Amino acid sequence: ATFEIVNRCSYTVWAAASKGDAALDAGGRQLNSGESWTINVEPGTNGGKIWARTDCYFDDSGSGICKTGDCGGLLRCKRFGRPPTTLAEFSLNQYGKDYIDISNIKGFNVPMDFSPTTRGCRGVRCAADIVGQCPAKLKAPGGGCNDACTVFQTSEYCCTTGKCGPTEYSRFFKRLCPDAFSYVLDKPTTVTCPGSSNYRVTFCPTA
Repeated sequence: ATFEIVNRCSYTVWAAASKGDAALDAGGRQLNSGESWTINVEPGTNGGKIWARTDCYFDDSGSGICKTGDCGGLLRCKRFGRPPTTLAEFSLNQYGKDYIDISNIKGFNVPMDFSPTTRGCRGVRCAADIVGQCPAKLKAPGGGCNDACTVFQTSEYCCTTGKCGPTEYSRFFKRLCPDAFSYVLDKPTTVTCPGSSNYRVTFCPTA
């Protein structure tokens, strides 16, 4: 499957792509404002994620730091990033279908659109000003808006018993972005696409 990753933000982002225990394609790349990066994701990939990282510094070996979404200090991510991270999530070729979603379960840093470039399904978007409106206790100093689990580490926010309800914090994310997951047991906003669809992830689709 092909993913085109487009940075429409006025600022540089460092895109990342991983399935948690391995990079997808190169795993990461700098995207200046307007740049597009095309990657190839193996069919059958389960639990892949794409996200943006902000305010990164990397040396020549590809080692450094980002203020959001850092994946163990690497330019080319092999593992998932540090919250807060708006997440494009996908599982491909699962019994003939692709499944895609956007999630705020790990917080929000950059607005995102996640759409097929092939026919058969619709895209999803979270493009509200979540950082600007972020509740005081969820604000991340390095930028972004943390989820409540990351901040408070309770069974209720993290849903660690498999039983939890919505919270004042999850409802904030859900109000601003109804089409993204706001907590673990949120009513699913997953979109079903034909197996082997292709996609575009656009950072700052509006702004």
